[PDB]
Amino acid sequence: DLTIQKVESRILDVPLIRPHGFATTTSTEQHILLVSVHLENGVIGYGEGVVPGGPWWGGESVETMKALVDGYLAPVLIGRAVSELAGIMADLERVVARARYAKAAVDVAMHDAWARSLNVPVRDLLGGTVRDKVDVTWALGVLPLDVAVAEIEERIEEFGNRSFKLKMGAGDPAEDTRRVAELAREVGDRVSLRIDINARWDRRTALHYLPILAEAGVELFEQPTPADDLETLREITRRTNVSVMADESVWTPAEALAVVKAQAADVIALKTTKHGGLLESKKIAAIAEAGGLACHGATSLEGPIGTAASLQFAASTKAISYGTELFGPQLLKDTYIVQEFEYKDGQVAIPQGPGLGVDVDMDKVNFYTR
Amino acid sequence: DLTIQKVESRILDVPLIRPHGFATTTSTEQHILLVSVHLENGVIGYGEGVVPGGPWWGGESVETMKALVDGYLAPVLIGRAVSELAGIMADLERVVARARYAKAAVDVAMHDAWARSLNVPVRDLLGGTVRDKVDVTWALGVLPLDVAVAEIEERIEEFGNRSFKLKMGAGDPAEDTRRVAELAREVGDRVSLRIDINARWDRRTALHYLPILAEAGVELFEQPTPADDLETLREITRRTNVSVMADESVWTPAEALAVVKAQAADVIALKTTKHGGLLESKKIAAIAEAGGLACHGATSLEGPIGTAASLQFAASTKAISYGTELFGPQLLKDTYIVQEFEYKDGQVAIPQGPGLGVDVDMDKVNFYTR
Ligand SMILES: [Mg+2]
Ligand SMILES: [Mg+2]
Repeated sequence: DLTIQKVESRILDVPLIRPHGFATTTSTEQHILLVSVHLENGVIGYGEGVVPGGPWWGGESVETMKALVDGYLAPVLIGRAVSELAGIMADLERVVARARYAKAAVDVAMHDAWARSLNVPVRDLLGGTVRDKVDVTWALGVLPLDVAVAEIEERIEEFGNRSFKLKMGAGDPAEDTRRVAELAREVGDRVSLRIDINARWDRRTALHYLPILAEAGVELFEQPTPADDLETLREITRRTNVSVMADESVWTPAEALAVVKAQAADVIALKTTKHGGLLESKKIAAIAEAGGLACHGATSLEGPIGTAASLQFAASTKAISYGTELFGPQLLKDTYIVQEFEYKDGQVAIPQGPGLGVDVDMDKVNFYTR
Repeated sequence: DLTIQKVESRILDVPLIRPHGFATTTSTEQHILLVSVHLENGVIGYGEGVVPGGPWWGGESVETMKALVDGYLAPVLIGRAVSELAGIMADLERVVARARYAKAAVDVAMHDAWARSLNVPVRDLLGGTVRDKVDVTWALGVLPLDVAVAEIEERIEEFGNRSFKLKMGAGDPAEDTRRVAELAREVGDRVSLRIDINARWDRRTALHYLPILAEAGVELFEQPTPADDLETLREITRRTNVSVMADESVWTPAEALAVVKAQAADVIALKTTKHGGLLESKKIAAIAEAGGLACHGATSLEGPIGTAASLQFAASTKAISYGTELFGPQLLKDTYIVQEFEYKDGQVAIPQGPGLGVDVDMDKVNFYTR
């Protein structure tokens, strides 16, 4: 009855309102692998296979995830009750190692299908509610000084964001630094400024310039250097006294443990997609919390479905103690979720209702399908 | 509707079939604090606040737990929806630090009441099911060589336990070692033997006598020394090459992390009661698993309700990778649960049905109620 009859995966290409530039690429649209789990009782659960723009972030892409979901992961679920969630996730490991991003979609789809079948929010399968609204940090892709300052002013006045994250890593380090430092002198008094270089600066470059950003008021350095170099993340804090947030360095529980042991970061960017599901995400939080490391409700620039899965997680996870950056839906020029999220006064309310708390619009899903 | 209207706690004194001897005390009965969460919709949930025999183990007793449950934890629940489980557990921390055994009762009770209202097993609020039966190690309290050998032989034939745990710590260490050493030469071949001294041997004594039990075939040394001394746990494994299981050393996630950093134990005695609830237990499991440490579904000698809770935890947690010792109920002269656990072939099946999958027989509850 609660059996899984079928699992489908659709690649969706949705355009962004503005070009979102990273250290080495620029997105004009997000690619989302919308995965669905179809249960015998007719209910359909949805999950997202999504990374920030492309495989430049970590090696997985919508194409890569569909090949894995379709050809290896999905076939494991078929013929089993969705109420075997934990056991199925464990069996996925036997057919596909790593590939957490692909797995996260299967996990979320199963949670949705199950929570709707039981007629409850997805968070009630994750411990209940701790909060009904979270803070949201607004991230700006790489933008010229004037454009950035302008976008911050607009955001402050229209959405109330009290914190902003500035992506870096494109072009010359000395100029990139100047760009951010200057922007900090014009905004650092009204809001909390953080940066993120997506591991595209080498250790020497980070240790040389980050001090300049620290003096300018930047309060948080997200993954400025390579994911594997935990000693360097620790060293940049030693020399600048400003917190570091690990992102590409932490995908798995084992990697969260490694950061704890290396005292490599004050904060961990927790993303339900990158960790390979809501179950894995709970593990990241447990480890971080035990080592005294704060967790941020981070985003892989998920669409409405993915963002809703992450908000349900934040709603039930006390260890998400450093707000979030779950603004994905806002970056999209259009959606496919029927309902709308409520972003006001620097926050966003948790989606009330069964499943993720938001339903898909099959017309728009079909419209944006590749 | 899901509103917690009332929370009650009763001390239950249930007789044991045989006296259970520990390192410094001998129990003729087990004390259990039965906590019930009463919801608006009329559904009631139960959880056990229980320690092995008494306060000698860790400072908490049925009396201490009742004082805290009735006078501090309970008031926090009243007027709130049980669907706020996680947030309620966080707020308990504001009025009572530590006291994990007392808190575990509140956590299990809410999960029971909550799962019943949604008409699902408790495991369904913890990820679903990975297994439906678990191995069971049978523990023998302190007993003369003959009485011990006899029991093991008997259990093997009647219930088929394939592993046995021998309690130590009473009287002379040398004699104690000889006692176990000899029992090993008579049974060690057929089954897996483990010991537990409940932290009642000092470092020097453990390092001196444990090699003898190692040479005699004992495969696991459970907490033979003080909870605080992790380096000693590490050192006994270094000199004997036999795995250690941390029990009194690990109650909280931070303590589990400390054991990981100290490489102090190969296995962690995971008890839903000692950890302060099902939520906390999940955390223990996540940290252990990330560090490669195995988890044993251990027991605080809970009654049928507690054991059911721990069985639901084991059904949903792949991290429980070293069997369990959830034989608690079998030690009681009688029970207050209507149904009965299915023991056979050295295992026990996970109870099916809503809540803990086991209903309390109020008539028997009232009969053993102090
Ligand atoms: Mg990042
Ligand atoms: Mg023990």
